[PDB]
Amino acid sequence: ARVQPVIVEPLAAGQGKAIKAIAGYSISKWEASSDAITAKATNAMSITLPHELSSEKNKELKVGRVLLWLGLLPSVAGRIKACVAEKQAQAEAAFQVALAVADSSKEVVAAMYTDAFRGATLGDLLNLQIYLYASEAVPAKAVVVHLEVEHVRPTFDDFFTPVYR
Amino acid sequence: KAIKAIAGYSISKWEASSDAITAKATNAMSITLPHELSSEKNKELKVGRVLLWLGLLPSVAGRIKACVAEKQAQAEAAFQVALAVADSSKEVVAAMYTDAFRGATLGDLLNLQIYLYASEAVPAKAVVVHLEVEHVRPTFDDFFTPVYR
Amino acid sequence: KAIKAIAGYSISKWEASSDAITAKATNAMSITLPHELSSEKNKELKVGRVLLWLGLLPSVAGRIKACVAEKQAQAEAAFQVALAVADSSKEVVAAMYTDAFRGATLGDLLNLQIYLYASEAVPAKAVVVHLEVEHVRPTFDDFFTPVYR
Amino acid sequence: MSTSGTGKMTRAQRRAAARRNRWTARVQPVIVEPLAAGQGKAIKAIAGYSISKWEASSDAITAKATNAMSITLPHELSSEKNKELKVGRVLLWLGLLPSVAGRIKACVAEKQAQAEAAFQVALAVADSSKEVVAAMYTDAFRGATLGDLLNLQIYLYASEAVPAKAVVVHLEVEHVRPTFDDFFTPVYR
Amino acid sequence: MSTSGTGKMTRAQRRAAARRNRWTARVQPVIVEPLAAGQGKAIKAIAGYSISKWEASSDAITAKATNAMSITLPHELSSEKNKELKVGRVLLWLGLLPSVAGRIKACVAEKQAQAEAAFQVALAVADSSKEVVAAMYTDAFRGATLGDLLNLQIYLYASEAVPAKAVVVHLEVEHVRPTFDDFFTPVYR
Ligand SMILES: [Mg+2]
Ligand SMILES: [Mg+2]
Ligand SMILES: [Mg+2]
Repeated sequence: ARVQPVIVEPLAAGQGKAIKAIAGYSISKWEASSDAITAKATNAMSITLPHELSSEKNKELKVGRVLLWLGLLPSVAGRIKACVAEKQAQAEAAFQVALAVADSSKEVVAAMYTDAFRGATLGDLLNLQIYLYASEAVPAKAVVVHLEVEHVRPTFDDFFTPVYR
Repeated sequence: KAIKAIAGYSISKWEASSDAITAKATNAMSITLPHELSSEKNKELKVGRVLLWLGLLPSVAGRIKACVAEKQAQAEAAFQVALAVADSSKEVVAAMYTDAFRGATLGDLLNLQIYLYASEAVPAKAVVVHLEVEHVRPTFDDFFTPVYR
Repeated sequence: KAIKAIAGYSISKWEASSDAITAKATNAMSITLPHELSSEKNKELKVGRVLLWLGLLPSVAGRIKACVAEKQAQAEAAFQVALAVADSSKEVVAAMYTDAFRGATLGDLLNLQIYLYASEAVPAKAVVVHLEVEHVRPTFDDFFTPVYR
Repeated sequence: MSTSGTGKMTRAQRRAAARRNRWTARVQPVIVEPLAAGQGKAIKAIAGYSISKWEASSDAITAKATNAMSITLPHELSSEKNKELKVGRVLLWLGLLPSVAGRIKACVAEKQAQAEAAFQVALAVADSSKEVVAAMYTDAFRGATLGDLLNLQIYLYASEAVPAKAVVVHLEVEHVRPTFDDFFTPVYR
Repeated sequence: MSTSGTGKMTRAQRRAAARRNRWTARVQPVIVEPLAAGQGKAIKAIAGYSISKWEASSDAITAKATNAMSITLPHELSSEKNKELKVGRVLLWLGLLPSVAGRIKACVAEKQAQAEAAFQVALAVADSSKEVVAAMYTDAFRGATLGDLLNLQIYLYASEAVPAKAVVVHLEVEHVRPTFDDFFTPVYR
């Protein structure tokens, strides 16, 4: 097996890494803006689900792959880790058991919850939480977390509603 | 007895809370476009037929109306050029702007307010209004974002 | 000139008697679901398009309306987000929730009341309201129960 | 002619004869994709093999000391019929609090006489300093009374003394799938 | 026999029968070549698409603050006929002085209300700490009034306050090629 004279090509921020979505399963995302966090402590917000898909019609949907990355000001105070688990009794307890976790010391500050939630009611999420810890204390809105999720298309974008009932 | 959208066309809707108003007078409000589509990218998308209707408290004043037209210099005059209008006196409290805007920059509308008149003065968040708008679905719709940022 | 249901879809209807109410105010009522389908079994069934209409004494107060939405925090505000509404002033005293709920746990609705407003205060059992709802027909429908209990 | 050897007007060209020169084989370029958290890989178990996992809460560890804990299984597989069951490759990893004091490691070997000595001999070792906080006991323990394991503790060391329940640790273990999973129970008892 | 299994005199040999053992697939060796400055890659534009580039000199930036600058195009493409032109994938990178105070980053998003907020949302981000001081807005802005862009500033942050013209920044942008490039002008005016 003769060696392969290869060459790692340089990757520049935001390059490649295209992430195809699955069939029928449409992906929709958004974000919750951080609330001030103390030093080393870890807050948690119930799922900031968007009203767009609050209808019991679509709220009673299912999911699959679910991303989670974050945007922090350039003036990022040290480092922070983030994740999500089942309405964790103990706050920090979440980090002791999530499949993924975005970190600020990682080239790619994001977490991929690969199938770990596959087949769960779109509503089933609100009884979930997002946990974020910080090295040194810090303000709110100081960071934004991006819940990037995929699931399915319902029966509405499809059309408008009742002209004359 | 239902309704349908178009080919490769999404119908993005949402509402905007009313700001209290005076009686007989008619206010206006530039469009509270949804961030998700505020990207010059899709902000420069094509629209289709679109409609506006309005949910309002039951306990509400005299029958009033509302429409939408180009950034109208005269708030009241916007109702003389309005293509369709959501009347309260009518059994249909909504207006259908079919082919009226069919084919326009999703960011066009911005330079175009919405007009509302009232018989009796009335409170804020006293009534909402929804905008079911046809527009071509964009790209990302079905695929994640590069983790590499 | 009639109407039709859907494939393998049943339309279960029934009414709920009104509890007297005050004028201008609007009450609410979680859903009086039919026992026959209160079984978590079918209680976790799929719904279709659904409508509400209302029979009421002839001799009744000022024209009033009514709708239905998620367990609304604000009784009155439920009418701003209502998908369709049964108005008395209209020639059609009913609301069509076509594809509005199409596809939802038959037990979902439970966590979702119904709203009614009135011009003049009014008696109890003073008016009923029927709910014609599309939902997939379940199983047992056509076969007895094991005598062996 | 060769590369973009398309110009205008005439222009001859000649080379030279020798014993070649360039390398024998030729190049291939690539692009290492940037992977995010959890994208990794949770290799599927094998034939008729189940992967039973579960965690055990930590014990207040001290300065540079290292504790141990006879690991015990859950009631299900705690059947004499299943106790004498066989195991496959198995791994341990650990979830812990974000705010961590120093870096630390952990492994597993036969009910060690010396607790620290474990780290001098275990096949793999879940290191915190490493990107992969886990150890793979592939074939390391393949084949063994699904009870054998009991007598055989797990070892954990810490640079900075630390609290209990300060961290858990999961054990994804390959073992032959039982039979309960399927069929119900004899109505006639 | 197998590897160098060529010796002298007799010497029998036997093995054993079981369920194999070694991994299923086999190995491949490689050699990452060391690349120098600029060897990288300047991917060519696409079909009927031009890549117009140019830079903008910096503004005296402060402590940890981050400025912004409505970016404007050059007179050529500044035609109403070309203004309503479409764009493709586009990137920004930056050339700066060698003697640099601290490390810093920069991006671009719709005329942000909050200047710092930009970094919480942009698709890519030219980071100094990174080996690649640039961001790729592939399809990120594909399709858009070659004027739209105007209303949409660019953001830059610095760890250590700093002078103006302290650094430039180029913007290689894909956009449909115009028609001027070719034909001359109507002699008859
Ligand atoms: Mg009339
Ligand atoms: Mg034995
Ligand atoms: Mg334009």
